[PDB]
Amino acid sequence: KVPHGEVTLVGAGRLGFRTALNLMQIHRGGPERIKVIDGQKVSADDLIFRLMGAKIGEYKVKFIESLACDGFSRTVQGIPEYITGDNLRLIGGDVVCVEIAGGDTLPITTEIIRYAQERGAATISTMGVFGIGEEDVSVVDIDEADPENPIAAYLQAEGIHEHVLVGTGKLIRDWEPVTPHVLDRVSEVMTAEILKLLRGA
Amino acid sequence: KVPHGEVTLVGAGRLGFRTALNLMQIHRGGPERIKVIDGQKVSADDLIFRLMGAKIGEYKVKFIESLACDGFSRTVQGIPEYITGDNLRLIGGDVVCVEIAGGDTLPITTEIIRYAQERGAATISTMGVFGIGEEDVSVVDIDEADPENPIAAYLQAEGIHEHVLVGTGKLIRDWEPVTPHVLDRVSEVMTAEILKLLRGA
Amino acid sequence: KVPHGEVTLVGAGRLGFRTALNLMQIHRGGPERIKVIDGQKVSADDLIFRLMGAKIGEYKVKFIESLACDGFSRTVQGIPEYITGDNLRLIGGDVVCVEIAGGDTLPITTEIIRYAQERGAATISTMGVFGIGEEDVSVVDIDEADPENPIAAYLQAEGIHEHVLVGTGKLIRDWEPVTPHVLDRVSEVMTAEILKLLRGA
Ligand SMILES: Nc1ncnc2c1ncn2[C@@H]1O[C@H](COP(=O)(O)OP(=O)(O)O)[C@@H](O)[C@H]1O
Repeated sequence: KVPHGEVTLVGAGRLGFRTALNLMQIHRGGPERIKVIDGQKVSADDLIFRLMGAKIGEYKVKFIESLACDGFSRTVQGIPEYITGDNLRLIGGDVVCVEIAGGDTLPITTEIIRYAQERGAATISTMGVFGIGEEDVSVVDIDEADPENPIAAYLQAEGIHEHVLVGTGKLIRDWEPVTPHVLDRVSEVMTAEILKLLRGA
Repeated sequence: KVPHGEVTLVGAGRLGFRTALNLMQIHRGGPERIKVIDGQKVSADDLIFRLMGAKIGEYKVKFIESLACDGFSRTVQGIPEYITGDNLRLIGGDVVCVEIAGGDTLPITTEIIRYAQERGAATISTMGVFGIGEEDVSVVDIDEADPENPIAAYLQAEGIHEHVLVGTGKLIRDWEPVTPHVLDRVSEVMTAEILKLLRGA
Repeated sequence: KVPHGEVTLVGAGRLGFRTALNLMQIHRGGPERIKVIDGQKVSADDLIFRLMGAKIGEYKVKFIESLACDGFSRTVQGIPEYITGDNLRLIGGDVVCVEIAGGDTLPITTEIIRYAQERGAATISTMGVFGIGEEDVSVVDIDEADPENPIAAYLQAEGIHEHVLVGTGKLIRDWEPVTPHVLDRVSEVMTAEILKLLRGA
């Protein structure tokens, strides 16, 4: 009942930072190592980062890493890089969780899922995270996901299997914006499903 | 999916500060301008402000405005005044949200609602925020409210219509105090309701 | 509608610090005095403490007490000791809540309940706080608790009555770790239960 295994978080924006902070606080278990990959820096509009003391201009994943000082008994590594089909070498570990909103990320998300699964990682990603507050956050394997959701339809057409999707099913093309309470709820459910997948071994 | 519209928050105490922080974190939507109006300063008992970096003696609205630096892509204006009949003219914009407490607040709430409706704003306020933690938070138009609630009964007797009320329906006369978990639930629901009224405009 | 009564929190680790912070934030009621008793210092791994500005090496109860400065409307008495049979007289107040961190806590929890009851205090403790996110948190009197849970069975074997238990039912021996969202939910429910037991104080 000690930390075991490695989780890679691809995306450390408003959702991925929340999931990083949830995973870093797990005790009596959880991952022994967390890798967080994103090449973006803290901007004025990253209020959740700034309220925790991040400075404008800092890489988001360096701010995160800094919360794990010398005596921390799990390792947290911030990798300040944007993932393209050619730096997939940074993808490995036991669970790979991709958290970037929108449809502009789906080709890379699909490349990361394939690369991770062929190295034996379990994979998880989102199916829409928009919403004003009380929207149901649901969890589904890709083969049971609703084909009317364009993210599930695309991953199905790309032949993805054995892949967990989490979210509200509301997308950038729906009316709702992105709100902090919905991202807290998605991050809490993401964290639970990551732990279930880390139990796998 | 960009910020649009103006919301005025009257009251920036334990509840209104949480609503302001929720709206300031909305992406891909939410208001373009937030005006927060309260005369009071941070005191030692305002622990939620102190835990987020506020200094005792700072006006509550100046602390909130200070989170919106020059690069922030919405405008947040802190007005360090209590609303009275003399400066009702500070109330403007598309949605006015009243979250005040302390002494006799129903008469000025009624005045703010009458004036904001004259100016064409949509209006929302609270119908009791007391509770020890798991009390249901409900949302009603005033003329559909549960007639046992004494805030709705007062505003109905003052001829208020077309007004949204959110709360637990526990009030100062009930035995329960004000707890932080109930305030977070109230502020999440108020935020979602504000977004619905901003759309409607 | 002012603070009244005394709550003693035995344990100020990841769960007891959240319960202290909830009780410290209550407005228009709650306890007038909170006695927090723990002998432990903040370590690198106490991220929730460090994120709120605690320094490594500080006593957890003294960091907590430092939030209740001279202007604060309640007193917090941070007692930097562990409870043993030799210093049970430190337990006092109207409500005593045991949330002791580290495991192996049931013999001393039984002693604390017997002595608190002699003093006329109401008592509450946990029945398992492990969980990955959405586990039901339940509240039960010890004579109605399920004796298949080993904590309930032990305390029933030690002849404990008139004592509330709160938790998820998942223990150190189940697979699930301790996650921050489950500790938030357990502390929110414990805070509500403490305020019900405080009624009349
Ligand atoms: N007429 C008014 N105009 C603006 N703000 C007001 C007025 N009357 C009260 N308030 C503000 O309402 C806020 C209530 O905050 P608080 O006491 O923390 O209670 P709550 O937890 O209900 O929000 C205070 O900051 C107070 O200054």
